[PDB]
Amino acid sequence: MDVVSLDKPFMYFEEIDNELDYELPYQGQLKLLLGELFFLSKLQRHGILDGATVVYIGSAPGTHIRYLRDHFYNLGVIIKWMLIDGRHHDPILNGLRDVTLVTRFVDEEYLRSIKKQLHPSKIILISDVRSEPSTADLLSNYALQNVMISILNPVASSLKWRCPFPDQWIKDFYIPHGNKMLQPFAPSYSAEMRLLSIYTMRLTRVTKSDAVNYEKKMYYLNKIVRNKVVINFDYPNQEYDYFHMYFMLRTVYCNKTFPTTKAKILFLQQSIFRFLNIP
Ligand SMILES: Nc1ncnc2c1c(C#Cc1cnc3ccccc3c1)cn2[C@@H]1O[C@H](CSCC[C@H](N)C(=O)O)[C@@H](O)[C@H]1O
Repeated sequence: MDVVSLDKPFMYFEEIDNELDYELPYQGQLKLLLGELFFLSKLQRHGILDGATVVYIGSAPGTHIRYLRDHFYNLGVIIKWMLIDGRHHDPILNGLRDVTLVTRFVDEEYLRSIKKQLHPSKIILISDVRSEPSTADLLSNYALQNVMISILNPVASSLKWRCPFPDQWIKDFYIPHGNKMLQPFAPSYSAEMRLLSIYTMRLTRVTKSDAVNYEKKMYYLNKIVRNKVVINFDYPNQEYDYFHMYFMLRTVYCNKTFPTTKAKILFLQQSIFRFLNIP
């Protein structure tokens, strides 16, 4: 891995500054865990996480969700979880009074009913629904996610967001405004990000040129940037994905006090890796 000296990783898609012509055990739960720890910790910093209800759609099996709860439960943050998926969840999510497990595929009619029963409590939406997928599969998925937002009207949302490839384009479509969070420990050449939005919902047109810009920017990220060793980075592992993870984890709150910031991140990573069974 070519060596590089960095002050900070790319945290959002907008920060990628170059492009290139495209050509771990249970790493997926680690990717989801970090991005949802990042998203929800940002909400905690804005003081809006607390007293909210997290509605997670497409949450199965959702092993990592157990860590997310226990984290905020041990911080004393009052959160109710509603996990809705047609597939069965990981049994490790059983027996938690503040976690509601719902076995159901969501449609417009059912989003209306859960809004009725949760209203007027703050809703935080996390969607990871997926129906390899075609561009029509994605367009329907993103349509459904817009429908989640227009009905549930969450105070914030994290949405699965991967632009359709330019050579499989169909039509321009619309997605919410928000910050496109980059995911460490994503698959080697995935172009998926998490659309993070805090609502104070204006839709944005996505064009075939955007798809080209996504494809080239994310390829440069996956081919060049993520294959670097950050030699100035004071950490047991200096591979970029760990440098990236380190900057996400420093936004996380802990009840425990640590002598240094590096000590905190090391503790959190050990905790996350141990629960996810990662050496
Ligand atoms: N509507 C929904 N509501 C809830 N969950 C849904 C869906 C859905 C769909 C659909 C669909 C497909 N064709 C249609 C055709 C016509 C009309 C309507 C149609 C709807 C998929 N999912 C779940 O998304 C997860 C992705 S992996 C998450 C992994 C998870 N993030 C983790 O922690 O591991 C899977 O578990 C999957 O079961």
